Amino acid sequence: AQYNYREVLQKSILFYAAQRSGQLPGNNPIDWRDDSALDDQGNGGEDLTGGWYDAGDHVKFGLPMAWTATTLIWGMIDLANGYGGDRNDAMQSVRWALDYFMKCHVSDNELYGQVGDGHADHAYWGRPEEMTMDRPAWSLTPSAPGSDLAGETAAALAAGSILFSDSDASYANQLLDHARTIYDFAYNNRGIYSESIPNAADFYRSSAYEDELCWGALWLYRATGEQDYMDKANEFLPQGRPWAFSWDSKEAGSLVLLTSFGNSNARAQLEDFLQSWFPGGDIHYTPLGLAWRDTWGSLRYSANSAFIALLAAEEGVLTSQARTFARAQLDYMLGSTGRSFVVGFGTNPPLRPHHRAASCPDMPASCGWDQASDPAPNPQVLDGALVGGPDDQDNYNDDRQDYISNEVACDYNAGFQGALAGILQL
Ligand SMILES: [Ca+2]
Ligand code: NA
Ligand code: NA
Ligand code: NA
Ligand code: NA
Repeated sequence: AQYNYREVLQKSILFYAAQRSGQLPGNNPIDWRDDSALDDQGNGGEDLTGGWYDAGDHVKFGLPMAWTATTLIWGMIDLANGYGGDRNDAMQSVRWALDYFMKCHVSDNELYGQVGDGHADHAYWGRPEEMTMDRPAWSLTPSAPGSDLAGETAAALAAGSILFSDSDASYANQLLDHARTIYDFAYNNRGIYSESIPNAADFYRSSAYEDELCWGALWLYRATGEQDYMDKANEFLPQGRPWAFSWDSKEAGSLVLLTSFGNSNARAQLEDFLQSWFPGGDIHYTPLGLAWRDTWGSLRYSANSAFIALLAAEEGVLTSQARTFARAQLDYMLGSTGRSFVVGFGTNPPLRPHHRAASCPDMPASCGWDQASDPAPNPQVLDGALVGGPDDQDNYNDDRQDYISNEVACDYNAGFQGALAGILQL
């Protein structure tokens, strides 16, 4: 069959609308979401309202949030024609994240990286609008560094400066000023953010920061044209084959950007990465054709590689085969097995994604832990969300408490949305 990729793209943007924290705008399209977490603030009282909730919880996790933003923005820049008439909506969508990063950047060398204690947050089940627990905020500073989180945040802001150049130059300038300063913080104060924010080490443990130092430098090079950023990127070049592209590992993305700038080693590395993911490579294929990387977030890992493949094909890298692979993977997510893995879309979509707000009945009814375990479909449809997905033999359970199957997250949708745009321009 053929799929309505544009409808999915539009729903993905609505997923991000459903993840908004803070004071929502009057044109909020999600009728079951309202103002929430209005007291989010730093240890000096600084306003930290806004941003996206990470997943089915209410924590603001800076590393996946920033990677999501960078990745979304990359598609809006380089796959603009595919976005087409939805591009402006997509731009306004990601502004929510960018605004929040700028608030997090309270001073030159202090960057808030988390709002919410993941344990306390996950102990609650209910609407974000009705939270009453303490929501601690943790920052990165020279004595508690995080080159990974800071480098990714810098990348997002630099990518944003490119995206917004033409339509909102004053905003783009603000974004780039913060990007430069945040990147200097990341480069000058080396460390793993989840050692500095220990709460995060239970949820988004960072494996390494040098890949964010390369990625952020590449984005700043793209945003400024200043050679010093290429020189910095060259200090941190990807080594070997990336395991995947994700919130944790930036190497495959850096390979695409490096290839775009004429780096020959990177282009060969990118070819070697892609061929492993194509059929008959080193990546496991399920019997129904999903390129399956890991137990957790299998659809996300495939979508992320589909996005890389589409962008690589724009550089003339394994062009046709890359596009064939991307389409096959997207088609698995949308319906090729006979059901959709995108909430609110297609044939037999997931009805019970693991998401607190979606699980709740309409206001003014109470919502609590009984809503986590109810076998009924979620009362609210989390349109657009890509679920965790199946195991290595295509088995999947639409159970709200099967975390492996039915997790939803900002990062799960980020490559996915761009890959939809990329397919739309073929
Ligand atoms: Ca990393
Ligand atoms: Na708009
Ligand atoms: Na250590
Ligand atoms: Na490596
Ligand atoms: Na093989």
